[PDB]
Amino acid sequence: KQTGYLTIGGQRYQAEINDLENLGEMGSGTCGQVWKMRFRKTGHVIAVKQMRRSGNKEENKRILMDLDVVLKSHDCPYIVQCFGTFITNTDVFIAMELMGTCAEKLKKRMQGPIPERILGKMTVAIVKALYYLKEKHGVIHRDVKPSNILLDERGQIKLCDFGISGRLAGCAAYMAPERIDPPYDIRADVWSLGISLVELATGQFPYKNCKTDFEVLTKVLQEEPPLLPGHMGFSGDFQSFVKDCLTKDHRKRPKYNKLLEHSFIKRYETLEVDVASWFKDVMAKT
Ligand SMILES: *CCC(=O)N1CCC[C@@H](n2nc(-c3cnc4[nH]ccc4c3)c3c(N)ncnc32)C1
Repeated sequence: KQTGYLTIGGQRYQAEINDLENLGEMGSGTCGQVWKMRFRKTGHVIAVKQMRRSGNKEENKRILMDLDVVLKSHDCPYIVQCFGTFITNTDVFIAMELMGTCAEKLKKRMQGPIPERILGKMTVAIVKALYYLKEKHGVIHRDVKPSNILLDERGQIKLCDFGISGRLAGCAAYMAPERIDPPYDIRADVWSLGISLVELATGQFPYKNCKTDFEVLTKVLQEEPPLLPGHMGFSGDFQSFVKDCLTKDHRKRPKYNKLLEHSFIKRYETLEVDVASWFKDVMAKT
């Protein structure tokens, strides 16, 4: 409702675009251009997305859509938080908390499987964020995948990027069977979450031998659901949870309310996992 303000933590600072120094771009254009910037008044370093008024019409619709969800989700601790906005005659700047890395780049830096104790805390955060979006807003994400799961140096794990979210098409590799072949898609992000967990738990994407998008959709419908390997020491609860996410018939796929009662969730809802120190170790490679 208000622009021209930054609220780092619990402190409000009147701010304009010229009060921030550009520390370079964070390379990708998933939604729009994202800059890493420094608040010269306090020294904090933040992420700012620049939306030009002359930019692509389709791209700007998604950037505003994503901002609409983020502003409404201010009270969800598993969703990324907007720090403020600046509106000029030619651009809109969206300030946001600076996270460390996404789960995709973490897998690339690790060059191998990601431990179960990290994926447990990630599962709890992603399930509760989706559950929050359905219940408090009737919004489904429609694009759950490791590149939209962010982690930071303090160990926080948060969902981001709601540019194609719906209020009741994503990447073909993570699309649920019913999204590919509709009979609805209320339980479709659950399938994407299970595909993402199998990928991070093994370091290998389950459909990695496909050369076109359509071939991936064919293997999703024709093959059995990709299982969690049984000789990597994974606990019975981790295997049981992924099997439930990856039910092929969406009618039999469990609900968010039922998934939040799984023994895999109850375990990591209360366990003390030092994901902050495990993060600093991965970031200190290569
Ligand atoms: C694998 C993750 C990745 O490479 N990303 C693409 C480049 C930018 C990375 N990133 N994006 C944001 C972000 C998300 N949503 C927004 N709405 C308004 C402003 C933003 C910014 C990031 C933040 N906040 N911190 C760290 N990295 C970020 C994702």
